[PDB]
Amino acid sequence: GNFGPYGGQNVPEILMGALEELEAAYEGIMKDESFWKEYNDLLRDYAGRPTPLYFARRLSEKYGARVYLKREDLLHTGAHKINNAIGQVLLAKLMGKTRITAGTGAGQHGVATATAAALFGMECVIYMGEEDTIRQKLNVERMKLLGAKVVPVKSGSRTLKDAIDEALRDWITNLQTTYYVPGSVVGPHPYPIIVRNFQKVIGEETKKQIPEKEGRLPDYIVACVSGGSNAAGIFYPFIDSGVKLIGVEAGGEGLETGKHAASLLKGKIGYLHGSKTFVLQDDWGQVQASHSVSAGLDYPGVGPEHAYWRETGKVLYDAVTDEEALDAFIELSRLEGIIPALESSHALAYLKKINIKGKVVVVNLSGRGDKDLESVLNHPYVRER
Amino acid sequence: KGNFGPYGGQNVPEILMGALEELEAAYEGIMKDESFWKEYNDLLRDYAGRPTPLYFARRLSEKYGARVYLKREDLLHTGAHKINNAIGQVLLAKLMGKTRITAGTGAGQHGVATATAAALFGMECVIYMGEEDTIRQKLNVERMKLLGAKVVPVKSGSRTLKDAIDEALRDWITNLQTTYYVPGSVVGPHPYPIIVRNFQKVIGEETKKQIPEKEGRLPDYIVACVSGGSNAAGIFYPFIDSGVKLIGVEAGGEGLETGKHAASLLKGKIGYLHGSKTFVLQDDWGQVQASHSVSAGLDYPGVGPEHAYWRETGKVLYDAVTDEEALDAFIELSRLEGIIPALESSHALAYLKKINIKGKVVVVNLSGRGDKDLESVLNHPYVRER
Ligand SMILES: C=C(/N=C/c1c(COP(=O)(O)O)cnc(C)c1O)C(=O)O
Ligand SMILES: C=C(/N=C/c1c(COP(=O)(O)O)cnc(C)c1O)C(=O)O
Ligand SMILES: [K+]
Ligand SMILES: [K+]
Repeated sequence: GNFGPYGGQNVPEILMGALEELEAAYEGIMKDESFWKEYNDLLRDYAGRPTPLYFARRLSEKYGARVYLKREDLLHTGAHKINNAIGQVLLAKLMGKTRITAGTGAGQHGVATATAAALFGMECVIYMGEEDTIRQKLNVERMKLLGAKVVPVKSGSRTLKDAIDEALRDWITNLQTTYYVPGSVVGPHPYPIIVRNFQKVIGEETKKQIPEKEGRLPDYIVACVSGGSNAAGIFYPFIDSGVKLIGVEAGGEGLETGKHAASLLKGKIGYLHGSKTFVLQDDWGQVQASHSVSAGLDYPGVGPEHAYWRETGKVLYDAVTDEEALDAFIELSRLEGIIPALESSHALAYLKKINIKGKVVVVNLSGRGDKDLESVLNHPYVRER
Repeated sequence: KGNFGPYGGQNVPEILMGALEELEAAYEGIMKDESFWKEYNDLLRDYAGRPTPLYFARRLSEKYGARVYLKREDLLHTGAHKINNAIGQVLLAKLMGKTRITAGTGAGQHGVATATAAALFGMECVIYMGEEDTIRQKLNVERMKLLGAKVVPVKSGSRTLKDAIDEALRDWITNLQTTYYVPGSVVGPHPYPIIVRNFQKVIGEETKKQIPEKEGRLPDYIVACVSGGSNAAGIFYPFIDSGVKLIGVEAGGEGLETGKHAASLLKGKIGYLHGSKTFVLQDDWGQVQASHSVSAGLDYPGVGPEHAYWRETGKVLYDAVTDEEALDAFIELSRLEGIIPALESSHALAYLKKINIKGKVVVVNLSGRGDKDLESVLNHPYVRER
């Protein structure tokens, strides 16, 4: 489970048995034709894969480019999170677990997990930072209808980091019954590999769809990056292909303000939630609070596979600010009639930063923005527009 | 054409006759134009997300001892079947040279679908919506605002869909040079019921190809909710006279005997509404009455004339379920399948309790998703008492 120097299993010893059991069960389903049959049927008819690769004619006109959007917003529940949640809750069911727990920030992982738990008939307890239960209220409502318990977490910065802290405490307290479902590619081995291997369907589809429109590989693929799962999923089949892969982190109020979530660009090597990776830390090794207008990007660490891709130059990383992402959310809504997630708006904002005239650019549209409507319409920057 | 037996026609102020003649001419032109269907079908595929899956609902199948399949129109862009029609009509509007779109909406799904198609095609868009529906369907008001549409709350009459359409039709008549009126359902003067039904019948054409892959035969039942009738017409039309039992489910509101429902086919009388001769809730002096439904998209006093004709000729069977039965089915699908359905669609799902389907293959049109309904449902007194 190492990506260069990053990754590993940096956990309390009591979890080692659970992780060994998960690693064995996962290696088992890796060759299990009936796991993949059932999983792939649900991806097709329940989640709605393959998702289209949409030529965004008006965006393309505005930038002078050929811009395609990989439409993960069209999945069931409205984000790429469902790819991973169905796969892991299916695994949990096959391992004989009876209960699921997870932490969630935008609420999309929580909704995806609650959906799979409902489908597979499992008890489901979702931890969510209290500030996130307010700016992402639509997803609290969906999780309640799906039968999940939602526990607001009032400690720390009351956002995703603190929700994951409490879900991990719950998992340790409940190891007999409970499977912990990470939403991103952060966590102790084998979780980064499991999540990335459920999300790489995105890149696999893209790789097949782009020669049908343009007859070669794209020039660029752009995806937003917090923990990194939607970006790992679309990048992984293109690593070392020569495509320019660009991961976009949350620059928040600005990378020099101290109010951002840009772990690769501004963090230091450290340990978070089981991985050795880049973490926003002070000079005494204390993890710092992140900030982003996007609840899904508001997390102080990043997946170890991305730390490794950055170090080896296989993927390039940069950031855009809260205001740039808000502008891109509004622009896509107005020009293409698609309301993007505020996470994915960071990737769309980056179109203004590359020299793309004449280029074929794929943007991973990781989810839809209905959860973000109240927050965007009330934001002071948008109110000053 | 225009007439489905004695139903339908063009019952409109004379000032609309010229626009309707130009519309029918333009439509007959595109119905043969490969360049139109190439652009349209490309958008249905990549923009809207078709074909939609036909999903085997294993837990619901186990509950009813049946094989229950859901046609997943909830998975379209914007979350309902309305986008099939909105993309096609705004594309036609563009081809006819119009620069502005107008419509009325109740659930707000047709409003959002029309607004997204207007945004895609660079047209001005003005949506009318009854004030009551702007409150119980607030999520869709917010979506339309981000899409760049103007949302006009309508404060007259019963402040729901019938009123909104009245105001959109007034706006159309005031703006006939620039503006294309987009109906959301199969109600209206000819050629609109045929246009709408012909954009929605992709639902049934897909279903007709998908169900042999899953069962090796036609289903025993196809069930869809009906107010205007567009999603039901879309899924039924390719199965007319096939021997499948087709069941349209109207809104029964508080009860077919309470006077508080929207069950036009079951309890209306012949009348004229919004251009069509069809079944309309009215008193015995010919005055249209206010409809009621817990579902904003079913809360309308008329029904499409093709449905009046299918009912009279027996080609489709019609019934109703109550508000409380629809709420129960809303909660049920959410808990059992992890799919939160529109409250409109929940009427069709609730009807699975009303027939004997043991050993039967049943397709239900899952016409939209229910995120717009969450706040209303969670605060409904009957859900609170549960
Ligand atoms: C952390 C969460 N969401 C993350 C997110 C992300 C960023 O997560 P990854 O860096 O793991 O893709 C991107 N797009 C959407 C629509 C998302 O919801 C959550 O739902 O708990
Ligand atoms: C009237 C509206 N909606 C109707 C509706 C209906 C009933 O309309 P038809 O009877 O035209 O399918 C069914 N399902 C969904 C998701 C709907 O939104 C509207 O959005 O304006
Ligand atoms: K981060
Ligand atoms: K009706």
